[PDB]
Amino acid sequence: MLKGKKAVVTGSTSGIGLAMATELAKAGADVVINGFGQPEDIERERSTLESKFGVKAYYLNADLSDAQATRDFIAKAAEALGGLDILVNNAGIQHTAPIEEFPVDKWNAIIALNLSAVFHGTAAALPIMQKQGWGRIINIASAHGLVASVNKSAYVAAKHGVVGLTKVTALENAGKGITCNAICPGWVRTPLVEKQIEAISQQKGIDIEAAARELLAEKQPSLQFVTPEQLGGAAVFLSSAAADQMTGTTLSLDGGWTAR
Amino acid sequence: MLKGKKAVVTGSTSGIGLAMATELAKAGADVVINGFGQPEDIERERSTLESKFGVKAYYLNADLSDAQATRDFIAKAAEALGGLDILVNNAGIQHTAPIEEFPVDKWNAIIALNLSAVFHGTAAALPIMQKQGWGRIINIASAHGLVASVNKSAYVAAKHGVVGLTKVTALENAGKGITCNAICPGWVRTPLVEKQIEAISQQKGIDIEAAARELLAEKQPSLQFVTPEQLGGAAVFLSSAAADQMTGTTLSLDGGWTAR
Amino acid sequence: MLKGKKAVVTGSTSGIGLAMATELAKAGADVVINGFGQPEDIERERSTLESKFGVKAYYLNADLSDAQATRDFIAKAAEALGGLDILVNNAGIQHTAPIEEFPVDKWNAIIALNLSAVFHGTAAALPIMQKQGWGRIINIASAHGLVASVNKSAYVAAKHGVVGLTKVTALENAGKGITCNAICPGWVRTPLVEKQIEAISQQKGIDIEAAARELLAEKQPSLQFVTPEQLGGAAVFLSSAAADQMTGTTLSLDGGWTAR
Amino acid sequence: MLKGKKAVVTGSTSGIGLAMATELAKAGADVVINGFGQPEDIERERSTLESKFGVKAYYLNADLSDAQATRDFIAKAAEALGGLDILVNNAGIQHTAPIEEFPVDKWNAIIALNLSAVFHGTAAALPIMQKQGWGRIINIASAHGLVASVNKSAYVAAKHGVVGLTKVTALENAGKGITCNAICPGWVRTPLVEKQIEAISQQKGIDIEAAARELLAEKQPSLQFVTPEQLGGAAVFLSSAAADQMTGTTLSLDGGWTAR
Ligand SMILES: NC(=O)c1ccc[n+]([C@@H]2O[C@H](COP(=O)([O-])OP(=O)(O)OC[C@H]3O[C@@H](n4cnc5c(N)ncnc54)[C@H](O)[C@@H]3O)[C@@H](O)[C@H]2O)c1
Ligand SMILES: NC(=O)c1ccc[n+]([C@@H]2O[C@H](COP(=O)([O-])OP(=O)(O)OC[C@H]3O[C@@H](n4cnc5c(N)ncnc54)[C@H](O)[C@@H]3O)[C@@H](O)[C@H]2O)c1
Ligand SMILES: NC(=O)c1ccc[n+]([C@@H]2O[C@H](COP(=O)([O-])OP(=O)(O)OC[C@H]3O[C@@H](n4cnc5c(N)ncnc54)[C@H](O)[C@@H]3O)[C@@H](O)[C@H]2O)c1
Ligand SMILES: NC(=O)c1ccc[n+]([C@@H]2O[C@H](COP(=O)([O-])OP(=O)(O)OC[C@H]3O[C@@H](n4cnc5c(N)ncnc54)[C@H](O)[C@@H]3O)[C@@H](O)[C@H]2O)c1
Ligand SMILES: [Cl-]
Ligand SMILES: [Cl-]
Ligand SMILES: [Cl-]
Ligand SMILES: [Cl-]
Ligand code: NA
Ligand code: NA
Repeated sequence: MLKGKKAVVTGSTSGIGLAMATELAKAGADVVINGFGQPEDIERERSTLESKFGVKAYYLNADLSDAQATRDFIAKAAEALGGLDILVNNAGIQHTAPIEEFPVDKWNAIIALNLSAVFHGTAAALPIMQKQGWGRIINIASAHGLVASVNKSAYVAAKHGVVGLTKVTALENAGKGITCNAICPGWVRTPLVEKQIEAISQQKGIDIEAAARELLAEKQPSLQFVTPEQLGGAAVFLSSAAADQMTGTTLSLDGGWTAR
Repeated sequence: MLKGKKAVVTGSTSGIGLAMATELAKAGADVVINGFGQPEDIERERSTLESKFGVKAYYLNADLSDAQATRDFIAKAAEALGGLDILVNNAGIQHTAPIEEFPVDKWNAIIALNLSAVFHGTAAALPIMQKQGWGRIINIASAHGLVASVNKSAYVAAKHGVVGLTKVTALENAGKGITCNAICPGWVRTPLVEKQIEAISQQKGIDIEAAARELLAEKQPSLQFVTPEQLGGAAVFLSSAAADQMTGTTLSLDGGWTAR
Repeated sequence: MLKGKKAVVTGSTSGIGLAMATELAKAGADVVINGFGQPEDIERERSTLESKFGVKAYYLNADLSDAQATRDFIAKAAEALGGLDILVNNAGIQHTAPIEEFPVDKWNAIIALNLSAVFHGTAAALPIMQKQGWGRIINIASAHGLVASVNKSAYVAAKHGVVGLTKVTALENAGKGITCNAICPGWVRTPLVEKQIEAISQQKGIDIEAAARELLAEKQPSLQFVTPEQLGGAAVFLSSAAADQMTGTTLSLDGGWTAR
Repeated sequence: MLKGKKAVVTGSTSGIGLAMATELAKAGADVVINGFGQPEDIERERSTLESKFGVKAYYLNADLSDAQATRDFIAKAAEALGGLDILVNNAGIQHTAPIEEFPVDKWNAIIALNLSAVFHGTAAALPIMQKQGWGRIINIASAHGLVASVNKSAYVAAKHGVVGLTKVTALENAGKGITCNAICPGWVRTPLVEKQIEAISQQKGIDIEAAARELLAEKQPSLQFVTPEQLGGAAVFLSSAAADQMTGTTLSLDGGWTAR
């Protein structure tokens, strides 16, 4: 249980980040959520965290592709919470194309959000954690932080970068009561992946669920998606005392992806 | 919670394995323990699991350096428990010397226990798990399954072997409800490590606690030992639903060892 | 021998890149060099390649922190050479500081040059190599593309990114006659490292050569620098037929850094 | 060129080891070959090395699954050569079956040859190299020393073990003029792989060359076999001065296998 803890989850209006926020709230943490979406949906999400789980929840809109906005977001989050114990750097985007066709603006956007925002968020959070002598920074990388696939140059580069940055963060704060680790999921059926399933279905001329099976079979030996709830559970484990000496490392929940 | 589950922990009369057995019993699992020691100590350990935690506990003496004894041990364990849900392949030994001086009998003994017993135990357990469509095989490797140190040829080879074997086990049983992962601890202050601290203290002419600090500083950026209780917690996480799609991978609790 | 081949080496006015250009010229390749420095030194370098080794050499000044300048540089290089067979993405910078103090402009500059320029250069080169059905892209990463050190967040992130990007490039061009690999040096005594030796010497109050020994001892088990000439040799190997099926991987010349 | 050098290649009567011996002889090294086969074929191989390449060649029959025979083989090899500069630990076998069906005798045989012989050969060679202050130990691991496939428990365990042992050897002899590295091939069309192609062809009901294409497509993005000649070239590179500070690491020639 994380009763009293103060958590921030970037990109928590959808997908994995939404489940992270839910699992941290369930465990007793106050939570700042963040990301894009319909205002009515986001306010329902925020108010739900409070009314279900009896914690405080805040939504702070910040486009984390901007460095100063990211650093300002962390300051505003810490002010809202009255502290900052757990930072989950989760927000991310995807774009698929071969390198020689890969849009320069998409490279920049993916590096900005998927890598640089992790740096800027970490930089802003660390002094708060260092002063209190406890912290968790939990970076959501990918199996694509450890291995590659075709047509994902920017994303694989960014996620490999996050895995490196995780190690540095850990080493710089070794022994201080602050850990930093990277959760490296395989496929999780969010909108980020549904777009890729749709693309396969159009390429192959097959129904969406046949396409989902093809997407899994290529990469993920279990032939089952990882769930957002499972990843929330992993984050709660990383936040626990059992993980006090788990730092600078990757926690792969990927159905066997990286085993082969 | 693991209520109803049936667990086997090899080398659980000391050190990490003893804490594993305790944490699994606390979670509600019946437990088979195993290993060498004083009969009075082992029976106190066994009876303690039952009287504290209200589970069934059995001690089965088997020297797991022998293949047939290991396979027979798993059969006897499953018979005692009435099943076998969770196998923790933990028993291990250490011997330090440079390669050209490394005793051939010590190479054989370390390979037999630290690697081959993991194969034989896994082979015996798998058909039981496959029939029921659920299982956890949790191999205790090391940071030395991922990187090396001097004067540990056999041990590093064995532990790298365990990490490879873990991946194969996972892949062969992908999707079946059975996962296999390797917990890779850094330094944990058990008798296996106390011998090495003592050796440093004699080499350097320093007290034992100064030697322990030197042993940590060389390898483990946090400058803190990993605890058996933390590793028990990791095993309980691996045994949980959150880890259903965690398979074929390493879970490093090593204070930053492998980050640098 | 690489007789007839057409090579481009970024950041080849100093250090490792200068030796790369020399070794490729020695092997018979025409070479485009690139980077900052004194005009008289750079023209001596260029004319030396021609007069010693009997190849054609061109200097193209381009600040590769700019995407369009990098893509334009590759076009101009290919025009000068009459082709483009081998691209060595080598230019890089360093800055050391803890994350919470790490200048945002230095993060941006290191990501721009050490990572993004590798993407932009690769993107520009690939269509030329794809049309001819042969190519080598040789990325100069680091041991810090595989592991981390303190106070090098941007650099470690970038170099991990390069290692990921290398894998994608390889996979996208698998079987086409084009390979992409990352050379991952340990310490090499260039100006990039001499600054860090100087910083250690000031911190510890020791002479420069004692500081160099300390810098090695921390990271590099051989206690010897890797040389630019050795790395040139590695590049010539990667460019050879023996390495036709070496692709998507790292070639560590690091004196044992990543073994422990 | 390796003129004057004295090399030993285990399992060099077939496949990769035969090409290793050839490439080392071409470079000017005297060579000891080893392995099973028809006496007339082996003597033709031995005499061919001498008559083509003008070096001395010796065949020493030793079953390297036996520790003492392996240590005695190295002594006899060094006596024949008048030294020992380069040891290539190459001999290996394969057997495919799921873990719960995997013959205990095959596990033992694969561990004995593919792992333990590397230890025993290294142990015997090292004192010779240490006395002269120069050496190369080149271990032939596999992509299966880094990742896994189904039905190869023993082999993957052994090859992961070799990769670990390589690191220890390197670290123990860091700075001494002795390096140790592991060449990690992907598929190479030797008899060891032809058996597996034949098995696929029977399973799928397809001709042998269609089966070979299937075997490649599953694992090896280039869709081309690695050749024994390429691997010989890699060994000659590792034996060169350019590789003086390459130690404790893996050299993957695997057509992209480990990139994804
Ligand atoms: N889905 C998968 O299979 C998978 C696998 C591995 C890793 N990941 C990673 O998990 C993380 C979450 O991905 P997801 O699958 O839940 O995707 P998603 O698209 O469902 O959610 C992305 C979240 O990020 C937010 N967001 C996007 N751009 C933003 C910006 N500029 N600033 C602030 N917030 C922003 C979105 O509004 C949303 O809340 C990403 O880092 C992704 O790379 C996903
Ligand atoms: N202590 C550390 O720092 C550390 C770090 C990483 C991994 N490990 C691993 O953790 C595992 C447990 O080690 P530990 O530190 O608790 O050591 P330990 O010596 O305290 O415990 C070893 C256990 O194995 C048992 N055992 C020994 N030989 C046996 C045999 N032939 N058959 C059956 N049981 C046998 C012992 O009786 C004991 O119960 C080992 O695999 C070790 O390699 C330990
Ligand atoms: N020196 C080491 O120990 C070491 C170790 C591992 C990797 N590396 C890598 O090797 C590569 C070369 O480093 P080095 O040690 O030779 O450093 P160096 O400073 O000697 O050389 C850097 C080169 O890059 C050029 N350069 C710098 N900024 C540039 C820009 N914006 N555009 C174009 N060119 C630019 C410089 O003019 C110079 O030619 C770098 O990528 C570095 O990260 C170095
Ligand atoms: N072929 C591949 O695709 C591939 C890929 C990666 C690694 N490897 C490795 O390359 C090495 C050589 O394999 P190969 O494909 O050339 O196989 P191969 O069967 O063609 O050659 C094996 C060699 O080892 C010898 N040998 C076998 N048992 C022996 C024993 N007990 N003592 C002494 N010598 C013995 C054989 O006589 C033969 O000379 C092996 O270690 C193998 O694991 C092969
Ligand atoms: Cl792919
Ligand atoms: Cl060491
Ligand atoms: Cl460090
Ligand atoms: Cl497989
Ligand atoms: Na892989
Ligand atoms: Na390391």
